[PDB]
Amino acid sequence: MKILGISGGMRNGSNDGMCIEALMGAKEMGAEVEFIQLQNLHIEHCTDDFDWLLDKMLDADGIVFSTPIFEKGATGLFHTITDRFGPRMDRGNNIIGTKIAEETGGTAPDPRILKDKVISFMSVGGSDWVTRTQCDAGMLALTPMWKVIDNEVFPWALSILVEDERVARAHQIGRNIAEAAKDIEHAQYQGDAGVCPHCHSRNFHLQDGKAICCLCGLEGEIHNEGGKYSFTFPAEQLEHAHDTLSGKFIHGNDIKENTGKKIANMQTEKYKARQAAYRAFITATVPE
Ligand SMILES: Cc1cc2nc3c(=O)[nH]c(=O)nc-3n(C[C@H](O)[C@H](O)[C@H](O)COP(=O)(O)O)c2cc1C
Repeated sequence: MKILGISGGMRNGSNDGMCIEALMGAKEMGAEVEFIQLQNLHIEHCTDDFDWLLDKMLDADGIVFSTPIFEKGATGLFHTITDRFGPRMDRGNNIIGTKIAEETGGTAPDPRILKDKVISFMSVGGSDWVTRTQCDAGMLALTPMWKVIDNEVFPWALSILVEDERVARAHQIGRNIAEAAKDIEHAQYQGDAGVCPHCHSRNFHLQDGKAICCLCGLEGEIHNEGGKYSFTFPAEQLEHAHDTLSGKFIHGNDIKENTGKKIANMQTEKYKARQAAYRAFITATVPE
């Protein structure tokens, strides 16, 4: 079993340490380990070393990703990696694509891409402003439907490398990812049970008559049973959940239909006239 550790913090900072401590626990379980420090990489925003990074992640049986917390969420770079997983790693599209390829004599895309995989996350912050990072982390796994093992948040963690019990927790997380990768099929989630019984998320978008889980997108109802929160949903919503094949197939077909509508709409005179007036009204300002 091959475990990859990734750190999005500063070189030789706390995320590196927690990540490496997780790698140590993974080796204790018998894993070969590798470490990638993202500050050594050049990665552009979704409109360069990304393909290299992706190849490394695809060669790993399990992944431990440690990210700083920026504004109560993961770093911009973590969000960029998530943006850029979209067109290459979506499990629905990759199943569709290799099916069309096999049936039309096309070229079989990369086998590694559809391989099952386990991943764990650690979010390390300076304070208690930490309420969005675990959902950001889940977002990265959601696209390829990698199986999350741990998804841990460390608040008040500037001095975490002298906090022995919290370092021991990174070590255990590394043991977990290693065991999980031994038998990916029977690997089991080890994290907080959360509120969403399906997602494990604690993040919700709330409107009248509809509570939406911010990770998996199930639409249902939030209950306050004396301060304890719970989340229910009609079972049929499971077909639409954003982290299932069924939900991804639906989502992708909606994108295809709506993209087709747009291409045709771009031919209309209404579209062309409005666009021409935008171009004539103003020119974009750029730095000299
Ligand atoms: C721009 C910026 C925003 C940050 N926002 C938060 C935050 O919202 N909550 C929090 O706990 N820490 C925040 N921090 C502190 C970082 O999480 C902290 O510096 C990081 O975990 C250090 O890790 P490193 O040692 O690996 O680099 C922020 C830091 C920076 C630079």
